[PDB]
Amino acid sequence: ALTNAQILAVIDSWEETVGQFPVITHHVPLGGGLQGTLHCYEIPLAAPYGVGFAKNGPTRWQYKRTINQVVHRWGSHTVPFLLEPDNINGKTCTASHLCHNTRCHNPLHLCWESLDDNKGRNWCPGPNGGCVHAVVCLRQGPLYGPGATVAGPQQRGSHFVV
Amino acid sequence: ALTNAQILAVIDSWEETVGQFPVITHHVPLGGGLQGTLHCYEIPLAAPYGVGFAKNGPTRWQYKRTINQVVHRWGSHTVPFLLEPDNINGKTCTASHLCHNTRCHNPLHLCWESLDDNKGRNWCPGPNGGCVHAVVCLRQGPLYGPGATVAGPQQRGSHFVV
DNA sequence: TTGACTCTCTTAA
DNA sequence: GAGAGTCA
DNA sequence: TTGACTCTCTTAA
DNA sequence: GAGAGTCA
Ligand SMILES: [Mg+2]
Ligand SMILES: [Mg+2]
Ligand SMILES: [Zn+2]
Ligand SMILES: [Zn+2]
Ligand SMILES: [Zn+2]
Ligand SMILES: [Zn+2]
Repeated sequence: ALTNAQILAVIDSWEETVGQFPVITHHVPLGGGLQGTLHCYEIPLAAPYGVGFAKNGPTRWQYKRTINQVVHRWGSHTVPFLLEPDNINGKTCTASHLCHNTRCHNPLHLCWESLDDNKGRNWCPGPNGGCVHAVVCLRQGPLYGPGATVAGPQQRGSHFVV
Repeated sequence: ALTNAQILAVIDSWEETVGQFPVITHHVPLGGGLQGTLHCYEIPLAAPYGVGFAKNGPTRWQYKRTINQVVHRWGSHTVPFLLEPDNINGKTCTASHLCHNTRCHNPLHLCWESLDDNKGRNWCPGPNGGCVHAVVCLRQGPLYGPGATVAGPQQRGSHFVV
């Protein structure tokens, strides 16, 4: 809604409902050959999802609340950050999953940062493998690794230098 | 269609033209506090770009050659890799700039890999900062660093546990 | 055969 | 990663 | 009011 | 990060 008290009330009912999502334990790589344990509060795969929740995409959901007879709606992972600036350096703030588990709505697994910072975590070495993120990663990104490059830098002639 | 010999001729004419693009010397971070030097062969900001080159987008260009009366066209950074597999692990191969300079067409600054591998380089610590890419980075990714997270994981109540 | 424009599409966040 | 509309 | 669906859009590779 | 069309 508009007031601070109204925003807090939305965050509180959101936390309460998400707090009832089935909790799944996920064992994850932390980097440095170590492994950790995360507890994700996962939104159901099909309706009903929970009071105020509806799916707008294969892995997109929205939280809806009627305040003064007028309905307000937000991306499902954005609610915890309603009181924070919605941009940083002219870039939109986005819900970033430290657990890299889209269905998870655990606010302890979420941060609010630019889409670039958000995507970048996919390749982070992890909390025990060299992560330098100021708001630290909970695990090594799923895409961290040597890659699978088909062909590297090369030239046929002698017109170029590195 | 085009024989291997014909493709080689296209790569050679491409190298010849790009070789004449302004060569710009850039001082870049390599990771681990070290600075390096990269020499980029940059396509002009406006027409004419060079023989065979035309702009199809703000920072997208194509290379075109007519052989035996049939017109052939390729993404401008894809020519060096015309004789390589065009997919890997079921993913389309894409032109990845080891120099992170879009206008650059120096083949010694390009590699051929999946879009995920491609993007991930934006956050790499660099060849002197811990890069683990099998086809090593030439520099530290422009987006590597602490990031600028606005708000971290948090909860108002006690419904959650990490 | 070529140059200089036009257009829409792909991926995963 | 987001926005909003259509029905019941 | 609340739920369960539908659509298209943004970003930067 | 891409493929393809128009026009002279
Ligand atoms: Mg994410
Ligand atoms: Mg790139
Ligand atoms: Zn989680
Ligand atoms: Zn990290
Ligand atoms: Zn370059
Ligand atoms: Zn690297």
